[PDB]
Amino acid sequence: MPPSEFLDKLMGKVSGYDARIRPNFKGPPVNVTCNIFINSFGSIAETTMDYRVNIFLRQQWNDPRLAYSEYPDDSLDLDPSMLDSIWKPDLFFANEKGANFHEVTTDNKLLRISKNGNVLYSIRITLVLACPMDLKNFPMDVQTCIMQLESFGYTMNDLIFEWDEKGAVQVADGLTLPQFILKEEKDLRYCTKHYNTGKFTCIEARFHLERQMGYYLIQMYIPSLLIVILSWVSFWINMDAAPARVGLGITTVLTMTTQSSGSRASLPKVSYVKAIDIWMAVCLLFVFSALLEYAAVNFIARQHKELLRFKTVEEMRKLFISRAKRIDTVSRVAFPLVFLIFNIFYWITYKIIRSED
Amino acid sequence: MPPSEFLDKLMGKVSGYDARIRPNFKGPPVNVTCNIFINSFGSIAETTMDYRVNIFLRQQWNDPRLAYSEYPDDSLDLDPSMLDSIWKPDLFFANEKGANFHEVTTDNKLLRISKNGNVLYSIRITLVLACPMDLKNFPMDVQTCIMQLESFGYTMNDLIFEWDEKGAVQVADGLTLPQFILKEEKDLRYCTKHYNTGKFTCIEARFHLERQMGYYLIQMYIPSLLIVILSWVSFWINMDAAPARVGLGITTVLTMTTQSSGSRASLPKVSYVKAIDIWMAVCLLFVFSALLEYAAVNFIARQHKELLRFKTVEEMRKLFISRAKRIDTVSRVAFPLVFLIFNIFYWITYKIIRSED
Amino acid sequence: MPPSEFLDKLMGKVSGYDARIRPNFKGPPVNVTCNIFINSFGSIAETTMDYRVNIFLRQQWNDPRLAYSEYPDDSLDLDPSMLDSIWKPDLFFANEKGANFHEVTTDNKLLRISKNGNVLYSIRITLVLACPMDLKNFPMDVQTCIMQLESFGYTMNDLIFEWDEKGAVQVADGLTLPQFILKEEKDLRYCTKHYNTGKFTCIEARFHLERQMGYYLIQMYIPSLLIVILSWVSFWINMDAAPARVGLGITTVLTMTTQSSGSRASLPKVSYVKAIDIWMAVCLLFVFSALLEYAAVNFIARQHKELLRFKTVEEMRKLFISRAKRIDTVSRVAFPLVFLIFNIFYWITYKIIRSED
Amino acid sequence: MPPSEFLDKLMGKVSGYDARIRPNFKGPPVNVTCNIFINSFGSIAETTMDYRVNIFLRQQWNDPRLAYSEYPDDSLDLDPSMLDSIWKPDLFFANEKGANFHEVTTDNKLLRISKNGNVLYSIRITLVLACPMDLKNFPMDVQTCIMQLESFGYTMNDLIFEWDEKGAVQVADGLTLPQFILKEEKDLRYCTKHYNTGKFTCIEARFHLERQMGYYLIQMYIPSLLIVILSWVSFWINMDAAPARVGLGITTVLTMTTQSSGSRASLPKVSYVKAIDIWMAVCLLFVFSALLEYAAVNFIARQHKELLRFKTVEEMRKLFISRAKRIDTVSRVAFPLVFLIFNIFYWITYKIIRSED
Amino acid sequence: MPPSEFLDKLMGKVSGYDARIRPNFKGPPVNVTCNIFINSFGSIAETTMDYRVNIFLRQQWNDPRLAYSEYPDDSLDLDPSMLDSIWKPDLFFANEKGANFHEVTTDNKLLRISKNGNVLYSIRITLVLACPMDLKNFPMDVQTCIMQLESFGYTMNDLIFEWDEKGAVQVADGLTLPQFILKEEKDLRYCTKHYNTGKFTCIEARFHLERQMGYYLIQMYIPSLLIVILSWVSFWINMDAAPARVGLGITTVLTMTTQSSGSRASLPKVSYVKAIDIWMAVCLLFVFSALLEYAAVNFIARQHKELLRFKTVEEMRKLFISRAKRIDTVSRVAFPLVFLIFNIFYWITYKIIRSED
Ligand SMILES: *[C@@H]1O[C@H](CO)[C@@H](O)[C@H](O)[C@H]1NC(C)=O
Ligand SMILES: *[C@@H]1O[C@H](CO)[C@@H](O)[C@H](O)[C@H]1NC(C)=O
Ligand SMILES: *[C@@H]1O[C@H](CO)[C@@H](O)[C@H](O)[C@H]1NC(C)=O
Ligand SMILES: *[C@@H]1O[C@H](CO)[C@@H](O)[C@H](O)[C@H]1NC(C)=O
Ligand SMILES: *[C@@H]1O[C@H](CO)[C@@H](O)[C@H](O)[C@H]1NC(C)=O
Repeated sequence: MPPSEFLDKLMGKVSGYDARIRPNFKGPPVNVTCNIFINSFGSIAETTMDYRVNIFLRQQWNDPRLAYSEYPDDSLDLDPSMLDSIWKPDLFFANEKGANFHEVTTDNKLLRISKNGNVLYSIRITLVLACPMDLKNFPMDVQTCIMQLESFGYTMNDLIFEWDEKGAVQVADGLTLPQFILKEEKDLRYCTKHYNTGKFTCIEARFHLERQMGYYLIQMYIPSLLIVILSWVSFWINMDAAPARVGLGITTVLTMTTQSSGSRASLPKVSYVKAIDIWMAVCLLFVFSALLEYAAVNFIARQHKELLRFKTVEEMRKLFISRAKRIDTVSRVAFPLVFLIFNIFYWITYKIIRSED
Repeated sequence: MPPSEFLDKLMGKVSGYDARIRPNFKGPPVNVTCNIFINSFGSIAETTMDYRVNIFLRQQWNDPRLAYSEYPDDSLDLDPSMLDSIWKPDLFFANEKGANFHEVTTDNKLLRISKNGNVLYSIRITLVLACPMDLKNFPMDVQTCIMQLESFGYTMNDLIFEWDEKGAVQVADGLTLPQFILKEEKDLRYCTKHYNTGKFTCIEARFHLERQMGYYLIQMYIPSLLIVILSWVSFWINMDAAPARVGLGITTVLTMTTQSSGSRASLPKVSYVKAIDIWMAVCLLFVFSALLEYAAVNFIARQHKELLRFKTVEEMRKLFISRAKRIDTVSRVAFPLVFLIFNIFYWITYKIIRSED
Repeated sequence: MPPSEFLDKLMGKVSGYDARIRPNFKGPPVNVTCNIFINSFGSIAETTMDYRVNIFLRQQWNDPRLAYSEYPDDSLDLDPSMLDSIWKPDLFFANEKGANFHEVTTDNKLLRISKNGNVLYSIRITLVLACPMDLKNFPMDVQTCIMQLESFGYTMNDLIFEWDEKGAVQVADGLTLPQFILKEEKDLRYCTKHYNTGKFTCIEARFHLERQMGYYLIQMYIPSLLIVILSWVSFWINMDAAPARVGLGITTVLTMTTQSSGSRASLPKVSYVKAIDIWMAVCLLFVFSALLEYAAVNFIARQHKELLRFKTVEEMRKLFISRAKRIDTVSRVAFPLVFLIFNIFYWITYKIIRSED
Repeated sequence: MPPSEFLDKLMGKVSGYDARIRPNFKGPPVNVTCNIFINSFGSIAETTMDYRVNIFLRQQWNDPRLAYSEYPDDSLDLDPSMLDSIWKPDLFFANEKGANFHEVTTDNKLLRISKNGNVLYSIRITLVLACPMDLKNFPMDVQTCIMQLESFGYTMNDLIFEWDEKGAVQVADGLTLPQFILKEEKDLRYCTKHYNTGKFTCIEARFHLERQMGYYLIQMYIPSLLIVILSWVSFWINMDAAPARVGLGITTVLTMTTQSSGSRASLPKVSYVKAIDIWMAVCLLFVFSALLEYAAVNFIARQHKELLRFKTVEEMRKLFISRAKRIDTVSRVAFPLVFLIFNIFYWITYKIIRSED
Repeated sequence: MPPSEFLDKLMGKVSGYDARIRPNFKGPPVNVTCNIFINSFGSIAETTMDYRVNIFLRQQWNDPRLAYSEYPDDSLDLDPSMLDSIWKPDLFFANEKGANFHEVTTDNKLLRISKNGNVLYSIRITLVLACPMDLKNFPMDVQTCIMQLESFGYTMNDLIFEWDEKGAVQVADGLTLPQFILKEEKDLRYCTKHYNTGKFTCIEARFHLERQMGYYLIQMYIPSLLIVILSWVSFWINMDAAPARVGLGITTVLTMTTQSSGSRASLPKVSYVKAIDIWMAVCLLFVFSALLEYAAVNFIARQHKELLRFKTVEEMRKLFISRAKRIDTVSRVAFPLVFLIFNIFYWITYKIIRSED
C-alpha cells in the first residue's frame, strides 16, 4: 500500500474529518492528560517579578475518529504540517507573557497517532510567568512559583484537563540555578475557574525555591560587622584626642548609611520591613550611640576644666576624672557583650522561623 | 442533522452574509455593549509615564442575520477561525502603544452566538497606555489613569458604544500592586470626540491609585532626620575644638546635598517644586545655619583673644565670654523646638490636603 | 439596489480598475494634498537624538475612475480591506525609524469615497524621527525638529505633494510635554530633492520647542551656589586654624569637581563648550582661588614666625601681621562683589541672546 | 532540452515526490552528515550566561529519488524557493534562544543536487546559546561552551546524525575575541538522548576559551596594591601625630571596602568564594590590622603619660618608651616581608593550578 | 495600446520568463554594478562595536529578456509588486545584524526598466555592521569601518559584482556626526572569498573616521591637571602642619584613583595599555610621590627633635633643620619643571604618531 494515499485518505477531503468540530460532539467531556518536562530554569529577579522557563508540553487525548486499524505498526509518526488539519485543544496560562514558539529550521512540533486513536501532541515553548514573590525576610525565604493552565474558549463541560498519575512533571538532569535550590516535591493541585461567561477547568503546578545564603553574608554582613568593630575599637582608644574620635565616628556613620542605601537597591519597594533593614537599623543605632557617649564624656571633661579654672577645686578634680573614666571603662567592656547577645538572639529566631515555615 | 453542513450554510457561500456590510444598513446605529475584566495590573513608573494592564474584553452586539432558529440548544460556541467571516466592530484606544495579541497554541478568541443572534466576542490583550500622572506632591498623591475606547473608522451615526449597567468592570480576585492601592470605585463616563472628518463615539474608564507611604519614610525621611540630629548634637558639644566642629559641619552638608541629589533620580524632571524638595531644602537650610552659628561664635572668641592680647582687658573678658556662651546656650535649646514646630506644621497641612483632595 | 453587487462592480473584475496603473496615465501629475494631526508627543532625549510622535495622516487625491454617480448619498464609507484594491500613493519620511502600524482588533484604516471620486485615505502611525538638536547652550535653547515627506518611487513628474491651505497641521487639545513648551506657529515649507536617479517631490514641517528652566536651577545652580557660599564664609572665619581651613577647601573642591562630572552625564559628548560648562568652570575657579589665598597668608605667617625666632624683630612684627591681616580683610569683602558682578553679567547676556534668537 | 521543463519534471506534480514521506521509508535510518563553519564569535558575558555565534550549517544526505541521470553537468545549483518542495531533516539545539534567520534581499539558503542524488543544504543563522560557565577562579579560568544538535521529531531509528571525518568544524580566518583566546582543539563527541517518548540522536561540539589576564591586573590588582603600600608607609611615619594616623587608616579602609564592592558588580552572585574575593579579603585584613597596631601603641603611650603624671616614674619611663618603640620598629620592617611571602604563595599556587587543569 | 495588456504580456503567463532561471543560462557570468548612497550615519560606540547606517542601494544588471522594443518612451517605471516576478540577484553582507526593510505605507522599492533591458533595482535599508575598532590610543585614533558585499548562493562563475567607475559612493549633503569626522576619500577595493563549497565574489568599501579631541580634554585632562596643581601647591605650603599635609595628600590620591576608575568605564576591556591609562598612571605617581616626600621630611624632623631632647645638640640643630629645608626648597621648584618636560614629551610624540599614521 502507498503511504501518501493512506495519509490523505485518513485526514483529507474524502474523510469527513472537520477540524471545526469537537470530538464526541453532543457527548461526555473530552478528558485531556498533560505531561510537563522542564528543559531549563532561570531569569529570576525580584524587580522583574517573573521567571523564564523552557518547557516541553505533552498533551494526550482520545479520538474515536482517525482509528485506521489497517496498518501493522502500532503507531505512526507524523509531520508538523499535519497538525493543522487535526482538531487541537486550546491551552492558556493564567499569567502568560511572551511565550513565542521556537521555529529554527522547522517548527518544533511532534505528532504521534496510535492505532486506538489516542493522539500525542508535543510542543517546546519558553514561558515567562509572573510570580507573586514574598519579600518578608530578604536573607532567608522560600518562594513558591505557580503555573496555571486553563481553557480560554471552552467551559467545564466538553473539555476537562487532568494530570498524569505517574511522572506528571519531570526536570532536566543536572539542572541547577545559581541563586536558588529547587525542591524535589512539586505538589500539583487543580482549582476550577468561575467567570460571568461560565465555568472553566484549570490545573496548577507549584514549585518551591530556597535561597542560597552564601552571597548575602559576604556582600553585606561582613562589611557592616568590620565597620562596627572598627568604630568601637577606635572610639575606646584615643580618648584624649577628641577631634580624632569625633571625626572617626562621623565618617563611620556616613559609610553605614551609604552602605545601607546601597543595599536597598537591587530589590523593589515594599511597605513592610525586611530582616536586612532590621540588621542595618540596629548596626546604625550602635554606631550612632558611640558618638553620643563620646560627647557626654567630652561635656563632663569640659565641666572639670571650667571648674578647675574657677584644695576646693582638687576636691572635685578626683570626682570628675573618676566619673568620666568610669564611663569610658564600663562602656568599653559593655558594648560588645550587649551586641553579641543581640546577634545570637537574631540568628536563633530567624533559624527557628525558617525551620518551622 | 450534520453540524458541518449547518455551520457552512449559516455563514458561507449560499448565505448572502457579506463581511463588508454593516448590519442594519441604511438604518439606526448599531448599539454595542462593552464589558471589561482586569486580569492583572503592574509596570507603573514615573519616568515611563505608562501602565501595562492585561485585560479581557467582551463585546456584545445584536445581529438580525445569522438567526438560525432551527437548533434546540440556546447558544452555539464557535471557533476562532469562524470570527474572520463575521462582521466585527472596530475598536481603538486613545493612548495605545504595543497591545500585541497573545497567540499561544491557538489564538485567544471566544465566539458565542445566541438564537436571537446576539453575538458575544471575547479577546485577551495587554495594553500599555500613557497616563498623565500628577507629580505635585511626591510622597502622597492620588493618581487617576484613564482608558479611552473610540471607533476609528465609523462616525457617531451607524455605531454607538455603551457601558454595561451591571458589572461593567471586574477585577481579578486577590490582585495587588506593590506600590499602589487600587480604589474600589471605578467611575465610568463617556465623552464624544469631534474631528474635522466627523464626530466619533467614545467611552472612558477611570481608575484611582493611592501611594504606599511606607517605603519613602525609611528610604528618605529617616536618614535625613538622623543626619540632622547628629549635626546638631555634635555642633553643641566640642565647642572649644573649632576644627572638629567645622569639619563635622562641612561633612554633614556634603552628605545632605548628595543625598538630596540621589533622591531626585528615580522620578522625571518637572518645573514645579515637590514636597520632598521642600523637605530637603529646609533640612539643608538647618544644617547650613549651624555652621554660620559656629563661625559667629569663633569670630567673637577671636575678638576676645585679640583684645586680651592688647584690669582694662578683664573689664571686657567677662562680657565677651558671657556673650559667646549666651549664644551657644540659647542656640542649643532653641533649634530642636524651632524644628519640631515646623515638622508638626508640615505633616498636618499635608494630611489635611490629602484628606480633602 | 444591493450594496454588495455595487461594491464589487465598482472596483472588481468587471471593472477595468488595475491597481498597478497610476490615475491619469500619460497625463499631468496627480496632485495629492496632505493633512496631519498630532495625537501625542513625547520621548525626547538628547542621547537618543529622536522624538516619538503619534500622528493621524490624511491623504486626499482626485480619481476620475470610481466616479459611480448612481447613489443619492454624497459619500460612501468603506472597509480597510477595500483599500488594497485601490491605487495608493507612496509615502516616505527622510528620517524614519520604527513606524510600525497599529493593528488592534482591526487595522486602523479609514477610506472615504466622494461622488466626484476624490478619495480620502486616513492612517494612524507612530513615527520615531531623528532630530538634529543644537546643544550650544544647555540651560536655555530652542530646538527645531523637522519632519520630511517624500515619494520614494515616483519622480516630480506624475505625483506632486502639496499642503492644505487651511488647517494643514492640528494638535490634540490639552496636550503637554513635561520638559518642552510647544510653540503655536508650525511653519511649513517644501524643498525638492535631487538625486542621480531623478528629481523627487518633498514637503517639510517645522516644530519649535522651548526648554523649561525650572528643573535645571534646582538640580544644578542651587547646590553649586550654596557650596560656593559655604566655602567663602568658612574660609574667612577660623583663620588661625590653618588645618581646618585647608581641609575645608579641599573637600569643597572635591565636591565641586564630582558634581560637575555628575552634571555632564545625561547629555552626549560634543566638541563645543556649553553654558553649564562655563558656569561650572568659573565656580570651580573661585573655589580653587580661595585655597591659594589661604596658602599665601600661611606662608607670610611662617615668614613672620621664623623671623621672630631669629626691638629689631618687633620692628617687623607689626608690618608682617598688618600685611597678612590686610590680605584677609580685603579678600573677605572683595570676593562676593567680584562674584555678583559676574553673575549679573552672565544672566543678562544669556537673556538677551535667548530673546534675540 | 529546456531547463524549466526538467526542473518541474524532477520535483513536481508528475513526479511522485511527496515532501511528507521520509526517504528510504520502511528502511535503514538515513545517515546525515553535518559540517559547521564559524563566521564570527562574540557577546560573551557572565551575567547573561550566553554567547552569540554566527554560523554556516551544511547538511549532506543521500536521496535515492531525484537521481535524474540525464544531464552532463555533475551538479545542479538550485534556488531557495525549491528547498520547500524537498524533504528536509529537522534540526534542533538543546539550548537555543533567538536564532532568527537572516533574510536580506533574498533568504540565505544554498541548495546543491549531485547526480547520485546526494543533497547539500546550506543555511546561515545566528545562535544564542546558554553556556554553563564556571566561576570558581575569576582571574584565571578556562571556560568550555557546548553546542548540541538533536532531532526533535524523529527517534534514533530512521535518522542518524554524524560528524564529518575531515574538516568537521572550521573557523573564519583572522577572527579574534577581545576577552578570550580560542583554543585550536575543538573536540567533538556525541551523546544520545533518552526520553519517555523515545530515544533521539544528538551530537555535541566543545569549545575552549582562555581569559586574558591583562585587564584585570590594571583594573583591580594595581590600585589595591598602591593603596596597601600607601597605608603601610604613612602608618609607620608620623607616629607622634596620632589623629593624622587614625584618619589615614580609616580613609584607607573605606576606600578598600568600596573598591571591593565595586569589583563585585560585573559578575553574578554565587555561593562559592572566588580568588578575587580572597585577594580583597587579605588586603582588607592587612589594612585593618595596621589600625589596631596604632591603637595598641597609643594605649601604651597613654599608660606612660598617666604613670608619669602620678626617680620612680623615670624608672618606668625608659621601659614604656622602649617597648612602644620596639613595637613600631619591628612592625615596620615585619609587615612587607609577611606580605611578599603571601603574594608569592598565592601566585605560585594559582599558576600551578591553571597549568594542571 | 493598453498599458495593462502590455504589462502582463511582458512578464506574465504568455511570456516564458521564469523567475527561477538565471539570465544568460549556460553562458558568461552576469556582471552586476552596485551604487551606494549614505542617507545617514550614527550609533557608533566602543562597547557595542557596531555602527548603524541608513543606505540606498542601487543594483544595475543587463537582461536580454524583457527587451520589449515597442514603446516610444525610453524607460518604464514599475511598481514594487512587479519586482517579485523578476529574477533578482542575491546580496549578503559579511557582518550583517538587523537590516530589516522599511515598509511604511508601501514598501520602499524602486524598479526602472530601460528599452535595452538594463534593469535598475533600488532599495532603502538600515544596516548594523560589526566594526573591528582599534583601541590602541584612546584620545586620538583613526577608525576604519569596512562594509562587505558577497553572493551567498552563487559562485564566482555565473555572477560577478563590480563597482561603478564614477560616483560609486555618495553621501547625504550636510551630514555630520557628533563624535567623528568623516574623511572624504572612501577607498573601495574587492577581495574574493574562498570556501570549501566554492569561490564567491565580494566587494569592500572602507570608511575613515577621525575622533574629536574637544570633549576628552574637558572631561578628563583638565580635572586631573587641576588636582595635580592643588596637591603640589598645598603640599609645599603648610609644612609645619603635618596632619594637614598628610590629610590633603591622601584625599588627593583617593580622588585620583576614583577618577581614573571612572574614566575606564565607557569603553570595553582590552589587554593592551591605552594612552589615557599612561596619563592617569603618571599623574597618580606624581601625587603618590609627594606624600613620600612629606614623610621623609617628617622623619628627619623627628630625628632632630629626639636628638635635641637627648652646644652638642645645637651642633646638629643647624645641620638637620638646614637639610630638611633644603629638601623642601629644592622639591618645591623641581617638581613642576620635571612635569612640564614630560607633558611636552607626551604631546609631541602623540602628535607625530597621529600625523604619520
Ligand atoms: C472522562 O472521565 C470521566 C471520569 O472518569 C468520565 O465520567 C467521562 O465519561 C470521561 N469522558 C469521556 C470518556 O469522554
Ligand atoms: C440603540 O439604542 C437607541 C436608544 O435606546 C435606539 O434609539 C436605537 O434605535 C438603538 N439602535 C438600534 C436598535 O439599532
Ligand atoms: C495639479 O496642479 C497644477 C497647478 O495647479 C496643475 O497645473 C496640474 O494640471 C494639476 N494636476 C492635475 C490636475 O492632474
Ligand atoms: C548508515 O550507516 C550505517 C553504518 O555505516 C549503516 O548500517 C546504515 O545502513 C546506513 N543507513 C543507510 C544507508 O540508510
Ligand atoms: C562581464 O565582463 C567581463 C569583462 O568585461 C566579460 O568578459 C564578460 O563576458 C561579461 N559578462 C557578460 C557580458 O555576461
